[PDB]
Amino acid sequence: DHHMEFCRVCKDGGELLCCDTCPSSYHIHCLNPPLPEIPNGEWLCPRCTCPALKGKVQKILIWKWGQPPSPTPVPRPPDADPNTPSPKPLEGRPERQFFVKWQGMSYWHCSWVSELQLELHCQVMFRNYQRKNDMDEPPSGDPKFAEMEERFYRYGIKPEWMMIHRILNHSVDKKGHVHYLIKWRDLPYDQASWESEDVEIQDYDLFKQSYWNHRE
Ligand SMILES: [Zn+2]
Ligand SMILES: [Zn+2]
Repeated sequence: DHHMEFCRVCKDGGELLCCDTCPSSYHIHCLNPPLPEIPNGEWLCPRCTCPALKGKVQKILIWKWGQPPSPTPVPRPPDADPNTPSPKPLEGRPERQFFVKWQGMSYWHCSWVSELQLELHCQVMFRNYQRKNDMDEPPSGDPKFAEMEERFYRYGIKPEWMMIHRILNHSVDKKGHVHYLIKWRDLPYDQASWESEDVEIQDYDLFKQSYWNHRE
């Protein structure tokens, strides 16, 4: 009935693989990784199989090129010579990866999402980010420090944004786990966020007892 008559990747027409649960259409050679032939039965396009975000995106911090997926293997043609090598597997390509700050979550919960995810679920924010950033080459900007530098700081996070300034309130789960509302250093109060009792925040215990002394 109604599918794109034109590839969602390159915007050309011709032999198109059409999704079974959305209007999208693709060339088999434009998928990542490419396909050697139109499969049979059900096919779900990369957009319908796209994982869901764990929350609302507040800010795109940095991006990097991710690793290409495993190539698509090509069956040997049925009339092949035993000495003929099997066809080269169909090579994929890198996709952009984005390190994001989540709405209502502290910089402890920053995590990576794909370009396909932002394109689907945060397209306004993402199209704004593309406009302000060179998207061809990513920007470049004590055991525990090396672990924090490696995971958070190198990606554009001030250490202070992950240090406690004040604990403002508490809450108890249905399961009895205590949760604390944390004001973070170098960030306004509207960036305070609920954090688990069990997160390994520097001096966590010292701010907990300071909070309860305030209740006295
Ligand atoms: Zn195409
Ligand atoms: Zn689809």
